[PDB]
Amino acid sequence: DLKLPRQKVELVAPPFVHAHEQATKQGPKIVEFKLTIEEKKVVIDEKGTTFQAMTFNGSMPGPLMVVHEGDYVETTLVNPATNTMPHNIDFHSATGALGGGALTLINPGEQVVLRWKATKTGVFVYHCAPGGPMIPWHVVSGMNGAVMVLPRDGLNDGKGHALKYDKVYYVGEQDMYVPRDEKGNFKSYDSPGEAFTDTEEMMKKLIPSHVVFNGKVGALTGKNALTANVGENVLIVHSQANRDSRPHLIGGHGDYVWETGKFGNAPEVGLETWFIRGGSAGAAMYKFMQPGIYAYVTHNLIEAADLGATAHFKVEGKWNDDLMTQVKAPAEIP
Amino acid sequence: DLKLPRQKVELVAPPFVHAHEQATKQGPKIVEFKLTIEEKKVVIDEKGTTFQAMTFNGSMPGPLMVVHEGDYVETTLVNPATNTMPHNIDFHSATGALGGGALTLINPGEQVVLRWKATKTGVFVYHCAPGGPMIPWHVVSGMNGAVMVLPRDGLNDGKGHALKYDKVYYVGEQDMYVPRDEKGNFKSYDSPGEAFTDTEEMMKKLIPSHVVFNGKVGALTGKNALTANVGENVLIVHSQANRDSRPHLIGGHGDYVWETGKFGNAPEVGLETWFIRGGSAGAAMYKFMQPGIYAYVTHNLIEAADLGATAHFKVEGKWNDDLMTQVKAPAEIP
Amino acid sequence: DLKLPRQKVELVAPPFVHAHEQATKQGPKIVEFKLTIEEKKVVIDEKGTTFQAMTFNGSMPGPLMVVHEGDYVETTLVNPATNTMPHNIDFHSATGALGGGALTLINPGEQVVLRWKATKTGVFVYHCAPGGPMIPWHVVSGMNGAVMVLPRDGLNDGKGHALKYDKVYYVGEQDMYVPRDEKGNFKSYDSPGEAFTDTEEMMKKLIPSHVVFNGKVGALTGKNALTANVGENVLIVHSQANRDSRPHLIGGHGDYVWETGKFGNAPEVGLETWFIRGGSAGAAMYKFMQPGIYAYVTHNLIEAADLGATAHFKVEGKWNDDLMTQVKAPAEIP
Ligand SMILES: OC[C@H]1O[C@@](CO)(O[C@H]2O[C@H](CO)[C@@H](O)[C@H](O)[C@H]2O)[C@@H](O)[C@@H]1O
Ligand SMILES: OC[C@H]1O[C@@](CO)(O[C@H]2O[C@H](CO)[C@@H](O)[C@H](O)[C@H]2O)[C@@H](O)[C@@H]1O
Ligand SMILES: OC[C@H]1O[C@@](CO)(O[C@H]2O[C@H](CO)[C@@H](O)[C@H](O)[C@H]2O)[C@@H](O)[C@@H]1O
Ligand SMILES: O=N[O-]
Ligand SMILES: O=N[O-]
Ligand SMILES: O=N[O-]
Ligand SMILES: O=N[O-]
Ligand SMILES: O=N[O-]
Ligand SMILES: O=N[O-]
Ligand SMILES: [Cu+2]
Ligand SMILES: [Cu+2]
Ligand SMILES: [Cu+2]
Ligand SMILES: [Cu+2]
Ligand SMILES: [Cu+2]
Ligand SMILES: [Cu+2]
Repeated sequence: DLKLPRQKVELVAPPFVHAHEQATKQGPKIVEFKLTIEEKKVVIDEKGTTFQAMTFNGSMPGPLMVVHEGDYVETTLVNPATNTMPHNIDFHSATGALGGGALTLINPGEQVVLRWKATKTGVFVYHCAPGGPMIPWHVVSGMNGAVMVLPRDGLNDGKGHALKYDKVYYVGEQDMYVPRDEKGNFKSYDSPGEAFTDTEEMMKKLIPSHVVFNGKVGALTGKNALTANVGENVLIVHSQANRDSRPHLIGGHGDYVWETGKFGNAPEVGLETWFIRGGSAGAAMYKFMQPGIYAYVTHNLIEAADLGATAHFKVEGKWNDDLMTQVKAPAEIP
Repeated sequence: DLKLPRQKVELVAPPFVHAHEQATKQGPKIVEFKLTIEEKKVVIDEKGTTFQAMTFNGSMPGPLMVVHEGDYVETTLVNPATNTMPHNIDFHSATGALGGGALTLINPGEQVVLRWKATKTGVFVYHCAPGGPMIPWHVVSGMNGAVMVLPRDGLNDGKGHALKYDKVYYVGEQDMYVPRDEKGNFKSYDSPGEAFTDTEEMMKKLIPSHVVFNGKVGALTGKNALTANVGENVLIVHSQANRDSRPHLIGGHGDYVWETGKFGNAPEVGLETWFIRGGSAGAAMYKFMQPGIYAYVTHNLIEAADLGATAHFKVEGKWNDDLMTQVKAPAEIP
Repeated sequence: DLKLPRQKVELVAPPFVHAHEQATKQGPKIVEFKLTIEEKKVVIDEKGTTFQAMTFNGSMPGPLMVVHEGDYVETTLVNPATNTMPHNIDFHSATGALGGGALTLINPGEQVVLRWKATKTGVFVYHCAPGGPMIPWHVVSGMNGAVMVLPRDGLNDGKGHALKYDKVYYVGEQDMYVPRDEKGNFKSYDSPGEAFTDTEEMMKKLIPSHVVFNGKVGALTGKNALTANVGENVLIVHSQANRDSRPHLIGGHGDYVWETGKFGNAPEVGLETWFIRGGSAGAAMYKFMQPGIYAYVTHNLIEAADLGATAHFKVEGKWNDDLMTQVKAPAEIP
């Protein structure tokens, strides 16, 4: 029935984002994506704690999907026989059928194809939601990502001016609930099913053991620091499918911020810290003015420094002494 | 002194809302309401857990009161002799005397009459606040509701256009603190006074045992699902008198949202999830586009699925395959 | 290199704010501040619980610094030899070097001088951030305050009209983590270092033992209540460097509120309760209409009434019976 051009996208692992246009002269298309679910035991911290993860495409978060307003998003969801549980997908960008969840429940060995029209602009969470108590469990096990639906004219500041990013990163934040044994050590489990009873008991107490970006403590640091140059405008998409977060770029700002994540609303300007409601994605852009290391955190600093929720940027360029200078280096008090 | 027409309102139990006009040609009136406090032991979950509730008019939340800007709200608060505690009422819509609390403290066997002028538009919490540590206790025992103060011209989108709802529902969310015994079972108590010591100890640890809509797990489901038809614009007022919430309509959106709840501010558009600050009411309107079941949740999914905070909508009408379609039903992977 | 006039400021302890202009005819200056770090054991509640505090200038919060857009803020940070730990300072208002933290690490016996240009308007947190797990620890030990960067034309409502406050107060909210012994009593420690292991274990569980304004339960009450008169427009700056808060003026409103705290954005109007994201400052102004006592709280009422987070205003003037009146005093039910 729907006679539009088809375009395939090759998804890439976070924090990177598949190539796309901001402003476009294309009209509506059917944009084709494939997500393959993977249940796997992973390491989540530098001490070697393990975790029974459930993922879209092998990553936490799932990859960022990018389309334009009025596109149709056609997703093939694949649940290989090597998995143990049923799964589905719910897109907060989509209208009807519990976001798609009611049309995409697949057992191991099955796949399904869902199409939805991208009628709402912004960044949006997608997540698994099989039913009942399985809903939180699959989400906090890692089965969540985001989609970005851009205006065809690209982003604007609300005030007729264009807002073009030089690069975009997707930071997915994951609250994790790893039980401890009597000794106080984190437990390991042989299967997601075996982790379930202890994990649910902990979940209901609402305090995570770990809060991480890109699936692990330190994931977005070292060789895998985010990067920029002085003068570059960087868009940072941040999602949290279950729990609030308060992003902050240490040493920078949010020049233009859509904390509720929806481009029909003008961005706020000049923020220190913004707020991502659990169950949402938001976005912030910043033009870097100074070189050096930045930390990108949730500004519950206990979560940031002690539970895992810190990324770094390494920024190249020339130091600006007008903006900041060390007038007198540390010295003995006179 | 005040020579205005008087109008009585017959309050109705949530989630329903007493009949009212949006835009009105009436001028200011004295609008008369009566609230009768009821302390009662209630069942809060499907397992039969009991709870020492304290309520306005017998319900959690208390009923929604609806007036227009510049009306005078005259409330008779009644504390029958069958109750055990003093109570009062604080309206966040009102100016002075701790919202009215300092003028409405009544012992069992007493009533009081308070009038306040509705100078601020929006949805607002009202709650009991007797003094000191009793304040949180009475609120988290159920003594809270909301009032809506509409502009005389009805609602608008900020952008000169009218926003008329076909129906309004009031979802009051309640964080509850039910202690457990050594065995791990929820405790039952013979009186609110007897529940107090254990309940306060738990309260101070800040983690609820239950988070419910309309006073009980599953209250707004089954026969008591909320309803709509495709094409209907529904306003959802959400309050939380003590703790944050993040509402989300699964399969829908917030087309126009006042998350801080105040109509002097333009609504935001096209939200996935919004945020109700503890101690406030907010409001979201959505025009339904697809039939079927929706879930309305707080998008801490642990709270939603495991602690009680899920409502349903059942929506009638014609499925829209342009907006969403199952291109290929579940099938074996090729 | 920088040839501008220099102006010294004498900082004053919170909740008060050093004298400053709103609108100004001055051009950019170098504004000179000195902060001297003090580690000290303090009493935090009316029961005599003690706490190993770490402070800027001896207070929790640190003092409010006020400048105008385009000023250069030159801070001498002093860490006397009587302290035990290294410290630094990070300004969320500043651009580069982790907000200044990477240029201001000083051992006991040292001082440092940092200058930053005030390119972003609003209220902003400043805090210590030595590195790693020390970051949260120093912040939740009290090492945080705020700076306000005003437009040179003063504040406006977004809608070309000026917003002039008659007085400003700074309310700094502190989440504190005091461990308990087996008996259930709060522990006391001989040094910050000795408090660290128990305090970190508690911190990671994310639930504070105390949430206070101005460093202690009841600090902003009694003789130290905030004050106003009917007709006065009061600006309330609220900061929280680590954890969310939801301010509310009981019996009043936020007439104009910048909850994200940044003056490049128009204020919202007529709020009941607003939201301060952990890691930020916000500001609300209210013109008092009624005399009497008000409470200023976070509207998690458990935190407010039971954990410490209540201030009072005592307001002088004439009661307005049009806005509110007790129509019938408490009486026996007919
Ligand atoms: O940034 C969105 C915000 O900007 C306004 C103008 O104040 O509208 C701009 O953005 C719309 C969505 O991209 C465009 O359709 C419109 O043409 C453009 O002016 C606001 O209406 C909107 O909330
Ligand atoms: O929706 C409120 C928002 O709309 C504006 C226009 O942008 O004002 C409209 O709403 C006011 C309150 O109902 C009316 O008094 C006004 O006439 C109407 O234009 C904004 O000023 C306001 O924040
Ligand atoms: O209150 C800030 C808000 O107001 C607007 C006008 O709607 O701009 C005013 O404030 C700016 C910052 O102080 C001034 O530069 C400007 O001249 C004045 O109109 C908005 O643009 C801004 O977001
Ligand atoms: O799943 N390991 O690459
Ligand atoms: O800005 N530091 O958390
Ligand atoms: O109070 N029972 O209907
Ligand atoms: O949209 N589901 O939580
Ligand atoms: O430090 N005592 O004043
Ligand atoms: O308005 N009282 O919390
Ligand atoms: Cu799943
Ligand atoms: Cu969801
Ligand atoms: Cu009561
Ligand atoms: Cu209140
Ligand atoms: Cu320090
Ligand atoms: Cu910070």
